[PDB]
Amino acid sequence: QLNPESADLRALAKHLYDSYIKSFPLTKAKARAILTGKTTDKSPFVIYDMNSLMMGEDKIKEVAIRIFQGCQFRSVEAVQEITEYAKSIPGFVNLDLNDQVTLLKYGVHEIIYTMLASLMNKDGVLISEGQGFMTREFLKSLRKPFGDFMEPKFEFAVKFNALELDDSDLAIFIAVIILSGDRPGLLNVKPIEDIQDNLLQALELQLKLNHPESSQLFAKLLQKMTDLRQIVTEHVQLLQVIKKTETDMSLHPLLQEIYKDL
Amino acid sequence: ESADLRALAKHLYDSYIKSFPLTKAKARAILTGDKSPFVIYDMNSLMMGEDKIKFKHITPLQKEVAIRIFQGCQFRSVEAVQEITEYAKSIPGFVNLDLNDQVTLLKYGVHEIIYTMLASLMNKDGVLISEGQGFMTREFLKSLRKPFGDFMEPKFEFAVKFNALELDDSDLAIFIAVIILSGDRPGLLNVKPIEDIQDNLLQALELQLKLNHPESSQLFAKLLQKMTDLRQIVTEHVQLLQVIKKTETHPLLQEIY
Ligand SMILES: NCCc1c[nH]c2ccc(O)cc12
Ligand SMILES: NCCc1c[nH]c2ccc(O)cc12
Ligand SMILES: NCCc1c[nH]c2ccc(O)cc12
Repeated sequence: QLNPESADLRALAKHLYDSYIKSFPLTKAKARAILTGKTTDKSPFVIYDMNSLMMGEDKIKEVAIRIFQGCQFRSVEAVQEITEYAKSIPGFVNLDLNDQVTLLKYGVHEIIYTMLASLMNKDGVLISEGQGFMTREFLKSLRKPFGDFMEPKFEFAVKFNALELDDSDLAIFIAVIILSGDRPGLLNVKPIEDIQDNLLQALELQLKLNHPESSQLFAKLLQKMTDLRQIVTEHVQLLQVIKKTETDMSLHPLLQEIYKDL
Repeated sequence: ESADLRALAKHLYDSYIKSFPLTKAKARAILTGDKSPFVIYDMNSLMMGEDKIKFKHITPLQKEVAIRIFQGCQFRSVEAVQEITEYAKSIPGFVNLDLNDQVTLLKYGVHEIIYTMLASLMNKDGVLISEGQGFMTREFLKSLRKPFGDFMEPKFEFAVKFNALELDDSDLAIFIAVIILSGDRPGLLNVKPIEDIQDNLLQALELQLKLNHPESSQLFAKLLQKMTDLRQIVTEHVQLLQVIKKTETHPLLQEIY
């Protein structure tokens, strides 16, 4: 059975999950409870058109740009959460300050789209802490540029959600992503790889124990990292376009600094 | 079980040795230590290299070096494709798949495999060309004009990082098969058998790296992560290709590529 070595890995899995719950208000378990009608109290208001969109603010706490900006500042909130979660990853705060920054700079968006999948199903995405639900079709009819921002996310979410991962799995996977090491401009790579090595090891045991009958889930989850990269890139390229077409629209500095050379 | 896996690994390795002339073991021998390859470090080196080792299979197409070099890479990649295609057919289950899916897997998998194996022929200083009879330097490749100078550079960066895993032919053989059986290629008609085979290949690769590298921790994970680098190198490559269509200003030859 489990021995000294694996015992440490389990403790690490437990630690990360505990921190995950403490850093992210809307977990996948809650998102799913809300989406699957496991309630009467958790049911969200649905926005599927301008009609409902209007009453949206009248139900939950340029429309195309309005929505974009909302989602734009939502990312900023997420960065704040992910950053707080990173600090809890053993060894992360002990790394060179500059590396901590590049790791966050390049890891944040891949994490945002990973977790955003938790709030999606083929028809839409939860919003405003789960009080609302904006349909995929509405978002796709937005307007020439903006109508294309979310489709890639939905595409990924459908595939990713197929893995049926839960919060305890994600917490470790999210940690692995932050501690990459192949990130552009890392001053010290070895210490970072040593940590990711331990996290990868922890994730592997977690998926084994948590998904016994799921053959090679580990390899399958790791490969998803390529889909995330493409999502990030398309998104960035899309911003560049909006930046030129919408000269009056402003971008949050935190997000602006992250996009720099992404 | 664990036996069926070792058998699969051995099978793939044997098949790999028969389909690929220049193996990594050979390539490494040459790159390190009796008959030094002809080195091409500049214009004159190249000039002599053409009538020397006689990799005059590409050049014969009756000027400019950057263009003749790029075109040469093309002639070689086309040979690679046939070699990969042969190898693919040895992968248990591959031929029993829908015919269109087989073509689809090959169509989208050869580029990723080409760069993977290309790493076997490179080091931080250069790449082995024409069956290893040559060695074109990394600096001479950058010194090339227009976007031609930035074509191989990306591959070199990949190679340097990829080679650090110190995989050998028996490891690469399985890895390459895993790449081919990717059930996320667009247009596939029946993803199930494909994923079933890859799952089986992944299990084979995992055990292989466990026995072949008891020393390297989570090697399996690191190799899988490289599949990301490959996709990026491939998409990035396709970009220089479109951009290449602005250096033009045979019809049957163009058809071949
Ligand atoms: N990077 C902007 C995409 C994004 C991140 N988090 C989100 C939440 C809701 C939404 O509609 C969109 C988003
Ligand atoms: N499930 C990860 C996304 C997430 C975490 N906390 C949140 C709070 C509000 C929200 O809309 C979304 C989130
Ligand atoms: N054999 C390494 C592939 C390659 C890159 N550039 C080349 C130029 C000529 C040639 O024969 C081959 C190549």
